[PDB]
Amino acid sequence: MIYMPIVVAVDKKSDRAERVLRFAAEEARLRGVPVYVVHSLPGGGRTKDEDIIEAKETLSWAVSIIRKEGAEGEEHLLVRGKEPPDDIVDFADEVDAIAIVIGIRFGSVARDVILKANKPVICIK
Amino acid sequence: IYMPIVVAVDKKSDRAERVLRFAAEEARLRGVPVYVVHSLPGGGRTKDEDIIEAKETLSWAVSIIRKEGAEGEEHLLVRGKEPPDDIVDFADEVDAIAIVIGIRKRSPTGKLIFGSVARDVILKANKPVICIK
Ligand SMILES: Nc1ncnc2c1ncn2[C@H]1C[C@H](O)[C@@H](COP(=O)(O)O)O1
Repeated sequence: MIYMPIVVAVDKKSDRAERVLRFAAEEARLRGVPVYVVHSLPGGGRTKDEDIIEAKETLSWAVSIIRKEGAEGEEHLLVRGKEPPDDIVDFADEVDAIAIVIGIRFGSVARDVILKANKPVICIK
Repeated sequence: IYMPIVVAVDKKSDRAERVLRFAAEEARLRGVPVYVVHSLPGGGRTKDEDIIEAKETLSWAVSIIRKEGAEGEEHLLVRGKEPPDDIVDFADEVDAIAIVIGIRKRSPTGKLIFGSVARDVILKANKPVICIK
């Protein structure tokens, strides 16, 4: 009932995101836990409704990948007055993640997640 | 053929142990071995002292891996190469599922800082890199 999920941070649909998702799904599957797929937006006046729609499509796509890979997945759109890396890091701590999976190209978001996470961070090319 | 977990270690510490423990669990879960690697420049830069210390760390590290219910292998790399490149090339050579590495390193004042070898490994690796604090 109480598991430690794999947290995967997704920005957009891409081949890199798929690779990140498939690695995450294999971890989750091996450990018997779900994957939590996260996308962060600033909210407040900074977030349009158009932004929420695209994020939701990306997340819906991401979770379909996880599931197709034989893992349980859940979508979490974070709209919290935060920037992505703090959101990802705070989220991972809030759900007691086993690890955070992110794509790298570092990239600004990735470097702050690497440096600030209190969890293992798994970097996928 | 298996794809091993590769884990890089420098010195014996409670931190290196956290890295080994995570690497060992990855390996357990996947039914693969852990390859413990340590890199040394060789030639004029490496003293016998460094070899002996390297070998003692590797042995200690394999033991931690084994204690955690995984198989370990010691791989001391002495190739005239800089450590990030050694680690990255080795992981490609062995077709690792992932590299596990400690991203913090002690500065000369005793304070842990973001390691530059670890940083370079994360940036250069072709394999997934699992970053442990
Ligand atoms: N806004 C937002 N929400 C969720 N996940 C994100 C966001 N921006 C980037 N990312 C993820 C996408 C990659 O997996 C990783 C690298 O971002 P990089 O910018 O290349 O460092 O961070």
